[PDB]
Amino acid sequence: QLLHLMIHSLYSNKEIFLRELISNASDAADKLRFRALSNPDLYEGDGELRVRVSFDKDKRTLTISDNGVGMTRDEVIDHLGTIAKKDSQLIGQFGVGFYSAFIVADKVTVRTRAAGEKPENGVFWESAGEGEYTVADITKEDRGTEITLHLREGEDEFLDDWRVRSIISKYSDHIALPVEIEKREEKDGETVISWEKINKAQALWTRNKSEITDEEYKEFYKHIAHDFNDPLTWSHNRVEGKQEYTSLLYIPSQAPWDMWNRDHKHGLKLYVQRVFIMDDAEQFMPNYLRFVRGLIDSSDLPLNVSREILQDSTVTRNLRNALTKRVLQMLEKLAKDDAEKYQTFWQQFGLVLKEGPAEDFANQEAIAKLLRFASTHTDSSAQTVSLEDYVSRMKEGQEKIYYITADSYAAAKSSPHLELLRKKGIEVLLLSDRIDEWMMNYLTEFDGKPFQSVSKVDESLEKLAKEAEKALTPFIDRVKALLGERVKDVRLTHRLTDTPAIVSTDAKYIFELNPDHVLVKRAADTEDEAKFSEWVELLLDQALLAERGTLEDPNLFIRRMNQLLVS
Amino acid sequence: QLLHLMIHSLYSNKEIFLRELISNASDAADKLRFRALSNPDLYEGDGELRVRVSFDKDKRTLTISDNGVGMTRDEVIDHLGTIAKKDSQLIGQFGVGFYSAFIVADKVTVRTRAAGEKPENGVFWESAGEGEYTVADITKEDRGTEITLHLREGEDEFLDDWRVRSIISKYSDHIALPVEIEKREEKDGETVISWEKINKAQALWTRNKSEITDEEYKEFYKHIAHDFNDPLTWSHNRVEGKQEYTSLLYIPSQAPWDMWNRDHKHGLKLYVQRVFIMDDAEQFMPNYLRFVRGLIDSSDLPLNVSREILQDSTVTRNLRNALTKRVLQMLEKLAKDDAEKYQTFWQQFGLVLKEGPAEDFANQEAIAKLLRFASTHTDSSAQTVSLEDYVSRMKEGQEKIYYITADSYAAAKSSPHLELLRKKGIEVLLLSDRIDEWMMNYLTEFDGKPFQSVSKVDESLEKLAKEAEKALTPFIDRVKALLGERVKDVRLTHRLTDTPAIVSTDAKYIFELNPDHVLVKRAADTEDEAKFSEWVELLLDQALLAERGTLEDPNLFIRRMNQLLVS
Repeated sequence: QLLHLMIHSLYSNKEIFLRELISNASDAADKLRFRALSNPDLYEGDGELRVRVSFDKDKRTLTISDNGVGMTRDEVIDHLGTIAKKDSQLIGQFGVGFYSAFIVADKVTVRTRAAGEKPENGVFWESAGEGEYTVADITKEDRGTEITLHLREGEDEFLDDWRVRSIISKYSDHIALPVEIEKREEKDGETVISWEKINKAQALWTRNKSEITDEEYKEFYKHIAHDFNDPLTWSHNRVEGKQEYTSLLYIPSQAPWDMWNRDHKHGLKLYVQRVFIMDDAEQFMPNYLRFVRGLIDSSDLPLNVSREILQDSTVTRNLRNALTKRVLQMLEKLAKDDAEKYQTFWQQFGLVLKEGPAEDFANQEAIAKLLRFASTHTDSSAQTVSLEDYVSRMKEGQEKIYYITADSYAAAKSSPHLELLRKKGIEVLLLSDRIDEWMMNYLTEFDGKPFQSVSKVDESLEKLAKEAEKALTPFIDRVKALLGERVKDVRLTHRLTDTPAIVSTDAKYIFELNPDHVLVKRAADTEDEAKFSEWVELLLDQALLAERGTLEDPNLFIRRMNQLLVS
Repeated sequence: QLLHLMIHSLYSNKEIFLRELISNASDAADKLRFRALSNPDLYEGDGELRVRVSFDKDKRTLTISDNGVGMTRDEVIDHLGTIAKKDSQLIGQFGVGFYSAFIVADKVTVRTRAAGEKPENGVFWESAGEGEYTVADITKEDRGTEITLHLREGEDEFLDDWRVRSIISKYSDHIALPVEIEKREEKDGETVISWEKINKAQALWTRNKSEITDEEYKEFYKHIAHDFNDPLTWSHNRVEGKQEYTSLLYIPSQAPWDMWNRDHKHGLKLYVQRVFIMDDAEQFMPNYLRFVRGLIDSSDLPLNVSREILQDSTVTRNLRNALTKRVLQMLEKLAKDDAEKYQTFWQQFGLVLKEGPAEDFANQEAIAKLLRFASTHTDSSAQTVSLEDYVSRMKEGQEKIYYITADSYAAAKSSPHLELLRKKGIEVLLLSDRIDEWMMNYLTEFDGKPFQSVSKVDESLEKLAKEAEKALTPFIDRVKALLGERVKDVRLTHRLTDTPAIVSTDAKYIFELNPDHVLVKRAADTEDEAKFSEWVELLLDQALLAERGTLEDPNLFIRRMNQLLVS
């Protein structure tokens, strides 16, 4: 996680630390304001919660001091000293700030006092970034945390009133916490201090969709999803009545590490009356949409809600399905708006969506519409085509959608099953993904047209000369005598293709041959019993290798083929 | 077990029941005489233990009455009534008798009284063979068992004094228990009863090897091994001194059902001073000889011996290794005497012997000598050849014995590895058995000549023109450019054979080619880059299929080959 944190902790853009810290400042406020309810005293009278930035020209320090929830010693040791010489859940929001901060500064100093704790139990922390941190019990009367930055020789860039104020607003905007800054005017005798907020300060989601710029939207995704790839696109939707909730969903441009662990990240940030209640709550998404990220501010749920109350009760189930559609909404929408970006989304989340048709039955059609496959239309492994792109191609009588389920692209693309339809002028869905085979067990019918796998048949190829069939009946008898009962039967089918023969099965195998193939004719010219049996044995062993990719005596097949070549 | 019990319970030969019953009579005596020691009273004064046969002309019944150990009710119910409407361990000795008896008789009546039990707790048993048996508490003063046979209409054959006496001795001979029979002479007033034994009565193994006929030896194997295939051959050996023990081992002609279970049968019958002590004790064989069957009469072991004392102590370990050699002795011997019968033994026990070289290190050479493989000498899957038969073929400089380890005959026989030596004029051991691969890890060296698998190389083929090698170095470069790094290297070896190319590995793969093959020349004539790559790709994919029997994209390989054929 941190490596591709570092690449842009560079950015070359440096000033990043400030943002990331303000992020921390906010989340701090939240966790505080949350913990408030269960012990209304922790505010200690000081209820105007905020964050004040300051700086000293002579000692050359920048100084971010919030009055959130602060830290217990153990927390300072468990976090800051897990950064010196769960844990990635601290590196989550906090890591970026740390390392980034040490880009601009050469000594960093923390000075906390966790909300509620006695002012003697405050804490102190310092390091020159090296393999060494220094932590000590100290006193700090106020509540919260104070971070101070010994600036590195030659970064006076950050002592410039205008530069800082700028760098502030360039993030302060999308942030719910009042971000003040040091206004000191020195008159002779009265060196007067006051603090001015550069921030509108208002939960961005509680604001109205018109005034919220794309910037505020993107950067807000950063701050809530601990990612700094820009998001793909979002959904800011309010609701009044019984269910009065606001909700704001995003869709990431790039999928996280632990998407393919059974260890989470997922969930949405659940507020109740503009008050944080928990991060990464995962009731409000179906598991086939887990990649959804964002928050939801309900005015209906209990003020003492738990993950138990959520998971069990019913207002959740409703809230879920609603948000679900909201998301499918967002995707269909993005699908038609910026197909460039959706192609991105698909390459980044398809495999998870594909879980959907089995899970959320209700919206099954809508989900299908979102899928994006690859097909014989173009010989690229790229998964561009859609179910409409397919129906839009269909020919008369083509009442089913034809697909194949392999283990990889080249495989499916090589399969003989294809050439029947590739010749007759049809389109074939190439499902060269792991899950696909399971998917189809639920992806039964779309747009009135059912799905039917080439790897079998019924009344699909039942419709899709007879004298060659006649002479084929003497040939058939010759074969049935040649083998007998290693094969359940012998048939002559017109899976035209360029492959001679093929085994099949019902709902040992059934041997099938193609009257129109050169090898079939050059094996029909055979009277010599040696080559007769040799050819036929080759063909059977072949169709086996084609349907199982393994042979009893491989070296034998190899020997036979190599013989008929040189001769 | 019973089905191939029935086939010869037929025999057509009928009279079999009598034998099988007398068998029962003996074993009965034994278990009794054994139980005697731990409670010397059970003899009830009656110490002349025996078995008396009688018969009634008018009621038409034959009547075998032994004074062994009898049966508790529960035993009569658990055994005889497991035969009506462990358990195969009762069907072991007893089943044959039962069913056979009901061949000659139409009602059978048992009448027991288990040794020690009160005469009121005797038991009674009867049936017309059908799905119905009848058992009742009864009184019988004497100890032991009495079996009575209501003879079937038209089998008066068995009421004939001479017929019976004959049928008696035709088994009584090899049996250790005195087999008496009813001598009644009717004088007017004195209808006098006495009993005359038709049996020498003496533990056949305690007798001397000269007087014991082959009959007595074979039939005795029957009686101890509950089998009535004739044995293959045996070993009757006595020992005096510290270890004074007699021992008599056999080797079955046919291997039992449960040879290939992890549920036993094996073990030898351990006597201590001519007194049975336990059947199927398996300390006195190594597990690679478990198919050994027979008994051993020690005069040294404790009179209160357990399987614990046996397995743990040391006199066993000695006794074992001794008997072990005795068995290898017996086999070498049979190997040279009747190669017809040994071929039988091998077909019937080889796979178990083959466990040996890993287990019994001491006799490892001797064991090897016994093995019997199959080799290119003749294209039959039959495993006739031996390690001497091989050395007796060897050519100058051939310092190693060459073998191949496959999954089946045709496989190993098809392998390309062979043709190098098949051409250069050598012999190849075909090990197409499961265990072989494990065996060789211990079967390192024999008769000074080591073993070396064709499936690898060292200084074996290091010894077993250079201008073709030169031009091959331009060709090699062309190939190394064609592929690059899907193969660790490209080489040209002279594994002459008729196979073009082959991958190898050390102690991805290494690609190797045969300058002398037609396909190699017809691929050296190639300038067209399309076929150039097409040929080479084919060759690589081939050698893969040859060394793994599976391909990434099989249908592709198939397509390529089929193309080059028709074109």
